[PDB]
Amino acid sequence: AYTNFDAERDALNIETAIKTKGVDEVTIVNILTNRSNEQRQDIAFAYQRRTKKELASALKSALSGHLETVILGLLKTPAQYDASELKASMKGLGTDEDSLIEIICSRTNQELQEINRVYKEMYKTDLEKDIISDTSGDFRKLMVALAKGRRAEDGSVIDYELIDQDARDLYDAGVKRKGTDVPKWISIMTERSVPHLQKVFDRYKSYSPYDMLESIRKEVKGDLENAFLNLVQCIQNKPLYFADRLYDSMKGKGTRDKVLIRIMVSRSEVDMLKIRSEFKRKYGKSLYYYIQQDTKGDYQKALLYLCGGDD
Ligand SMILES: [Ca+2]
Ligand SMILES: [Ca+2]
Ligand SMILES: [Ca+2]
Ligand SMILES: [Ca+2]
Ligand SMILES: [Ca+2]
Repeated sequence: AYTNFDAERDALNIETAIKTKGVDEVTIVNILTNRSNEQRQDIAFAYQRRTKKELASALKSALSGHLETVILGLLKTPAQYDASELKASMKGLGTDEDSLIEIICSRTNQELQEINRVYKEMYKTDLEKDIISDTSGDFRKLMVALAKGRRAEDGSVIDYELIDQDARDLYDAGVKRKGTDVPKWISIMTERSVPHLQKVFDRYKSYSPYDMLESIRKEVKGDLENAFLNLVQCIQNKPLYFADRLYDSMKGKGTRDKVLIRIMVSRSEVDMLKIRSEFKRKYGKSLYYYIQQDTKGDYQKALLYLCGGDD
């Protein structure tokens, strides 16, 4: 059991590290990446109590580069972190649609409920209004729909008649016809429960010569296509979705650090064991190994601790 004294000792050691000549990043990492998010909140509270300064602010001053990104993201609650990443994806004249998509397509009803609330508290506007302001067309419709966090909950009964009718409707709305009935697609894929849709997408293969992902690639393009492809992966197998995004983030020249960092920070306490298992099964070497090859120094050490172990 983690006590008040534990948080005070951690805060004391972190202050010690920060004020050490040259900054002791190793201690800061060893501690923070090996505490739960709730413990890090306790630690920040104790830190402020002892120094009269905010821990996030002190660490922003003490750290730099990608390490600073990792540690500052770890210091936020899950909902704060997601809300701030959403805010960042909409900042400026452009939109980081990949990041917007990743978060909105993968978060559950309960996660999105908290994100909607916390985003309103942090930025004083509803998440939905910022999404509307940054997006347009069917991509906007889909994002707004998902961000409500009102998907049907997993039922007690498998609705086989509806599984079949939804599969038919997805087919009739897309591959069977000229053009696409995109509102039908949005309705089915946002409203039905996840286990229901897993079965719908399998039944869909009975009607369509192409599976759901290939059908999306044939029917739609741009941000809308990107969004549906991410959504369907999240529904089918979310740990594998994140394993693939991690792989993509490191596979080539350099690193998409913003994605690597966000996934390691946000999934470390959620489903990191399943992500690792899917990753190792598909890629043959561990997530740990890929992080090792792509990153270096204290930053690498922090990501490896968030990974939690080799496979
Ligand atoms: Ca140093
Ligand atoms: Ca800094
Ligand atoms: Ca923008
Ligand atoms: Ca079509
Ligand atoms: Ca690389």
